[PDB]
Amino acid sequence: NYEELFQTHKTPFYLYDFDKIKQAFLNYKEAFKGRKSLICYALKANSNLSILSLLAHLESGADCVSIGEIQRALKAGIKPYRIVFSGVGKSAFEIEQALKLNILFLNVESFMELKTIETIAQSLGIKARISIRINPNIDAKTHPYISTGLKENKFGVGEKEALEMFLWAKKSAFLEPVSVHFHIGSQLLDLEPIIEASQKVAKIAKSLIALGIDLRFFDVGGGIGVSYENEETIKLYDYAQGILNALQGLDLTIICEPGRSIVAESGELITQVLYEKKNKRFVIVDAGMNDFLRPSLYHAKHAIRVITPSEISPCDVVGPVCESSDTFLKDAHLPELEPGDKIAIEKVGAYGSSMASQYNSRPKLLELALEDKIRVIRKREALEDLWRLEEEGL
Amino acid sequence: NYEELFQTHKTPFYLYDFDKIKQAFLNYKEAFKGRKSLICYALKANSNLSILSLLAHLESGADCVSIGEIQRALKAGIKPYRIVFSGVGKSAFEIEQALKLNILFLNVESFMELKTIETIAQSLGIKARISIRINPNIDAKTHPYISTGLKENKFGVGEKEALEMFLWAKKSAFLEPVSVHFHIGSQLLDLEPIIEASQKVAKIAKSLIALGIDLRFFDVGGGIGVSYENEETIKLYDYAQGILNALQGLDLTIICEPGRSIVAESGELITQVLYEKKNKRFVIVDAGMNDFLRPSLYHAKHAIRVITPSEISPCDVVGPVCESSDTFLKDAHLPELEPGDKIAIEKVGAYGSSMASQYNSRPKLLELALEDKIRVIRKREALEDLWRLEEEGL
Ligand SMILES: Cc1ncc(COP(=O)(O)O)c(C[NH2+]CCCC[C@H](N)C(=O)O)c1O
Ligand SMILES: Cc1ncc(COP(=O)(O)O)c(C[NH2+]CCCC[C@H](N)C(=O)O)c1O
Repeated sequence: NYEELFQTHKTPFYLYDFDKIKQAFLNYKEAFKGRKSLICYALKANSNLSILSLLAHLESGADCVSIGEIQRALKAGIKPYRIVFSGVGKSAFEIEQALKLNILFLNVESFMELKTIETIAQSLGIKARISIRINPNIDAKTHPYISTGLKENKFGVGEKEALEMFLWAKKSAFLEPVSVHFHIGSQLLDLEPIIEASQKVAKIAKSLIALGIDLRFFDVGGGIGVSYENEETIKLYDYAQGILNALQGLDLTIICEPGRSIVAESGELITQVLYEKKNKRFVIVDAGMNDFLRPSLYHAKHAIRVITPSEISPCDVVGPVCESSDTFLKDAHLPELEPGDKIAIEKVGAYGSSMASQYNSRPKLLELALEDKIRVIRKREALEDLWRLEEEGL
Repeated sequence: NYEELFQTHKTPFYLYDFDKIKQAFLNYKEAFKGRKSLICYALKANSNLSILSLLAHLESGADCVSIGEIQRALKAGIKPYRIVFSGVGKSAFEIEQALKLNILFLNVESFMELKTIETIAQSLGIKARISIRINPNIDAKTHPYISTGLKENKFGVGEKEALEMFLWAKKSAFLEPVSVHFHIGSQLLDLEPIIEASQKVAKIAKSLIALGIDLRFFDVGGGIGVSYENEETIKLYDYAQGILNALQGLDLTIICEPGRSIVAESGELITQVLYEKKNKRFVIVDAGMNDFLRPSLYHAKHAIRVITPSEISPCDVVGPVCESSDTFLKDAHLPELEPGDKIAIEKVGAYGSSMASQYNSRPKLLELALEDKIRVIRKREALEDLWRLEEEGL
């Protein structure tokens, strides 16, 4: 139905097949039937109000890392008691606001954060439910930038320190430790590191309960990778089976914070061809690194599919921005295209538009959704929106 | 005067010493007195309306890469005849709009772009002034992402193809080739590659004039690096001397498109300390990769200076965003700091806030300027501005 679409909407834009979002979520929801579980969608992947609303209708939870994400989630209909707040840098304002919104719990990453939360909870006269993120010091075997389970990283804390922090939250009248948490990385293709982390944390948890800490949740975070380059993906059946075995003897509600695996595939970046240039061939498209940062930031390769029915040769698919990092795919293989032909960059639903900028003074793109029905879920930015907040200073 | 400042403004924010911008510009303006020259500030570095206005009062020009940047420049007071438009991906809309705004010239990067411009100029009944960017196939010796002078890159075209394109623009009644241009890279510390490029392009230019092409400008682009890590910088006296010698026998107006070297130093990212965390020490600050992308994108190291008068040890300075790439400086050395202490990340005036995003749902920062006088040049974004264009879809 691309024809009606290209007639009423100009490129480049993000297009989301919502069914894939609803099905991916439903798979996590059912992968855990033999137990009580909560699937907290990691907003950082994609926080569009419309998609969050779709997830809310499915009674989804939300893994937030800022007051901004918590506000989005609540505004989209997600129940506060299904909202978890992570973050190594939550500010007093964010802490206070979260406590007043009655979310599930604050996942603390430092002892100083725990003391900060206590002071704020105390002034508000409430007992703050908290979870503690531990760094099981395990290599997730992914890209260094999205690998977070090693001791080298700023996320979570070691076992000894965690044990101390927990005891501390127990004694406090303004803290209530109710959960253990861990997240070793993103875009993970190997299930061993995850399982190893589950066992180690299940051990510390068992230890925690013996010390009086009343745990009610076991949070494994997110991290399951998608098939960007046709690689084999960690099956949910094996994932769940692994975590259930790692939790032997622990009657706790399992929590998953999937992000990428929920929205990646449903989103695609539709962009039009502007020029073809020639030893090497360059296919200049109207979308750029400001719209899609993954390739340059992580050297990520997303598939490129021609949408317009039209001699296949090697070519670099590039955008309009003035930098060399602005090329979507090096040595790609496509048929000769002409000005106006449309192509789609695949699996850009996660960390796609959420990391997008206005670099080179390019307005943020139009975002469309398909619900079987094409509707706008984010209007395109006007040129004037780029400098709206700079006008008074002029 | 940091005290009055921290009393009326909350962190994190960008602070610009405008004098440094005015002096850096004046240095380029005078580095070429023995010749006619035009300094076209590359907006991509920093397009804030206030700074562009300051540059306009100094009769500065503008190197733009989008209609958005051209509009900003014009709105800030830059004369259209001092505006040059580069870009490998200009769309028909941008081309048409530029031609109607009477800018200096369009710097074309492909033969198909040249034909596209011709068709549009023809329909508007005007003779479009154009410049042609050539790829002198020279390694600028910088970071691959900002290195653009190799044949491997999508910028410019080889000599043979350029010669053909020029002849083509000469014959056309809707094109008027008036300039040759080249830009081999950014953050360049070695003056040899630049000079080598100047000589080669000066040769092709001399050749062009012999073929009837009436050249009036010689554009060397930008690219001069700054001292991020106390390295030696290419002096302007040597830069100018080199280009003048490379231009022997060519009476042309020299054009420079400096960006970084104009604004880098004048801007600083003031951020407050939230927590300290401990084998390794982590200094958690309230600014993040969404606000300053350079470290993660280019592995760039900007100096970190403590602003608050307050045992120096090794520590990773990190932001609040959920990613490992979100650390400003690895193994930095700073005194023990406490919640509330202020620090400034140096030389972030270029490609700082212009590549900033709202990732993790964090509003764009407040930008302040000093004019000896502290005034806001960009109001901070409200939480609601993050999802303003998503509300109707909800
Ligand atoms: C605490 C916590 N929970 C869940 C996730 C979401 O993981 P995922 O999307 O299911 O893999 C995270 C992950 N945080 C960082 C993800 C960085 C990805 C990067 N921007 C990219 O690949 O583009 C988390 O921290
Ligand atoms: C055509 C053209 N003219 C001038 C410049 C500006 O160069 P500079 O700031 O004086 O070095 C450019 C450069 N374009 C790409 C710069 C990328 C820098 C990167 N975002 C970073 O270092 O953060 C140009 O293309």
